[PDB]
Amino acid sequence: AMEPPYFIEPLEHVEAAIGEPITLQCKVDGTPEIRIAWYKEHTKLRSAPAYKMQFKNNVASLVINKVDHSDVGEYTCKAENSVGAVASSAVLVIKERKLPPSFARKLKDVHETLGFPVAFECRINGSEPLQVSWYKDGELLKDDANLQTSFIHNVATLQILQTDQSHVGQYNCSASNPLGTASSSAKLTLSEHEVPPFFDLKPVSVDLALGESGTFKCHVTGTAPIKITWAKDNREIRPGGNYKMTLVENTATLTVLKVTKGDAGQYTCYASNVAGKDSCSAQLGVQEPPRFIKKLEPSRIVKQDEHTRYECKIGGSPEIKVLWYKDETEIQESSKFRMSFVESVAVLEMYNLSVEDSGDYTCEAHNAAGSASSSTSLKVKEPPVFRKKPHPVETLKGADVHLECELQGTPPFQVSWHKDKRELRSGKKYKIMSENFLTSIHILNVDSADIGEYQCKASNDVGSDTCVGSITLKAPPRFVKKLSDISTVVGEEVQLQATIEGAEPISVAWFKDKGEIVRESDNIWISYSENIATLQFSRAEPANAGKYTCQIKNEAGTQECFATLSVLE
Repeated sequence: AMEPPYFIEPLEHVEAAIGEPITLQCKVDGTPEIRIAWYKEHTKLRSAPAYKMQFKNNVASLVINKVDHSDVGEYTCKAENSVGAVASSAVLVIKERKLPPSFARKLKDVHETLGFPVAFECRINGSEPLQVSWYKDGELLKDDANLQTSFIHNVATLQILQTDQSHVGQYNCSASNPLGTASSSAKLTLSEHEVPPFFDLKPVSVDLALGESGTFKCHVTGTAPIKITWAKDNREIRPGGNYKMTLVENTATLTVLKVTKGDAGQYTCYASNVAGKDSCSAQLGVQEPPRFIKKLEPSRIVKQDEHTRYECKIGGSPEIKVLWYKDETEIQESSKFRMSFVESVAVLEMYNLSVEDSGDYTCEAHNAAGSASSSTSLKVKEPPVFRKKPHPVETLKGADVHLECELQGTPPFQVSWHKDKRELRSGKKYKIMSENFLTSIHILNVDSADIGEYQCKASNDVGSDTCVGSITLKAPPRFVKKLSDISTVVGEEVQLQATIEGAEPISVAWFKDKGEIVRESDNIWISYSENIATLQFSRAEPANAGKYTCQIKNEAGTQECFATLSVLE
């Protein structure tokens, strides 16, 4: 400060190896903003692919990326600042070296195979002319039809086209230039040609059916002899049973004779020779028709207007199908005939049952090569129902009374008649009868014991009913108030009256001294209303005096009473 640049370290003479990058340099101090230019005196160097020039710290450096004869000569570095300039020159010169032979790495041993080519090889550095000689044992090797050697760009080789037991042994490779000598040896060994086994033809997985036989068929190639063995489901297959194995000229064949259920699975063939092994695998798929695990129950019975759930258990081969057959006719999927197949469960859920849903039912599942069925027998019945309630019977004694009930439902029925908790059997007194839709009993020659209520129970396999019919006794006619006497003044009104009781079909009769009385309206008006009879006289008079007999008269009997009208004059 403040100066023209200057050299701490100037350019110096350099010896560079050809083909490799050199780096020239010098240190320069001085006033800031120093700029260096490089030269071959008679020329300024410009930067480029070949030249890499820098100036970090106070060191300026030219980097020749690869040295060649053109780079030899005189170089100049010229530092400049606004005050002045310095320049230092030195010379780049080639390292003109001369070296004896030398192997880069030992002659590697070779371990190839009889009857096949082999080649030794190594790199050898050193000044040309380099000579190379190969020796097996102590004999020098020469190129003939089978032995070949090269040596170029510093790489020596030794090739044997078809190798031979004779070639086994140690090989020496010695180089030499007029500067000295190098050498490496290595050994040749040869093995026999073995082709590891492989199956050129793989066997096919088949889906066979129970019984019939089939075959797995594969082919192997490789150096004989190839030992073949089989193994179904990872267990060596041995001769004698359902499996038979043959093999002729490398073609193995495993035949399953009578395909049972237990022949399904993985069949693997195993080949083996001195130099390796292989194996291939097929698959026997045995098809099992559907079989009934949990069948339907033979028959069943259900009430009308109900439901029931038939359910089946089916198994076998994959992709199964259930089809229900009501009397051989396919069963649709409705609210009437429900269905669902899920993991072996064939359900038929029937809602709103009735007499229409009777007869037979078959469950039909089928598959790949099978189809068995389970059939059942339904029977939807009608409960007993006493239609009419037999109007009560009111009868007289000694009479037979026929009592009957109206019946409807599903026959046959279980009819019973009871009176006062006693069961009545068709004896002398009772005559019970039970037909298709008809029930009744005959009570003969009715007495007081029979007066009462009769109870009828009908029932079948599903339901039950109680019918009721009564036997009332028909009451005779009786006088609640027998006629009484009367006596009026002539011209005055009279009313002979009695109050009557009994069975309502009643008939009154008016008499007078045995003479059948009429009802002329000069005064006479004969009647009967609301249980009272009146022989009226709107205007009494002589002759209207004497016996008057009233005779009430229904079906259970007759009774009478008289009364004397006395007309006082």
